[PDB]
Amino acid sequence: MEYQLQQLASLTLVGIKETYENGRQAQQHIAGFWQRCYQEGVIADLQLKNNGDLAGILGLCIPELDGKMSYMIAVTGDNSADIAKYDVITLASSKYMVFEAQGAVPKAVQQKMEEVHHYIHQYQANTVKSAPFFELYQDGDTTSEKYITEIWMPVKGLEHHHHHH
Ligand SMILES: c1ccc([P+](c2ccccc2)(c2ccccc2)c2ccccc2)cc1
Repeated sequence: MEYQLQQLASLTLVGIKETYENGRQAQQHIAGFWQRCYQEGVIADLQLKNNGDLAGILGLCIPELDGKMSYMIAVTGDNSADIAKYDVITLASSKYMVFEAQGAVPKAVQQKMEEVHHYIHQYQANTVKSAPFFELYQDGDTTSEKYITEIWMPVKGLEHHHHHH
């Protein structure tokens, strides 16, 4: 599989986090979650705050300690007072395998996620199950078959993997 290595410093994310019973239960609600954020003007409002640390809007899957799975729609931002009643997290510094899903959203992203899922099975010691992974949506027509969604999977010690020696 094709991917790029990237590294991020610690970042401040601003948005809204919801929590679902698990990873599968989330998949049916995450679509509705996006829809509500658009409808209520949350996406438009968050886009104003995007400081461009990451270029686009994020959908982060955050694991919870009780097995639940949260999803956060967010942008990279900063200034606290204007941050207001949004949810805020610090995304801890990490290296990433960054994959590209080209095609109309969400189908292309769903299909690429399945492929990524199968691919990283072989990197058990390098993936970070406790760290958030995310989709990054740049500006563009998400219904275009040329549209690219990025999928960021955090990793540690990947240079030690025997496949790279
Ligand atoms: C709990 C939460 C997330 C993952 P995973 C993963 C998939 C396959 C093999 C090992 C790990 C994942 C990846 C893509 C979609 C869904 C779940 C995962 C999480 C963070 C970083 C790397 C891998 C696993 C368990």
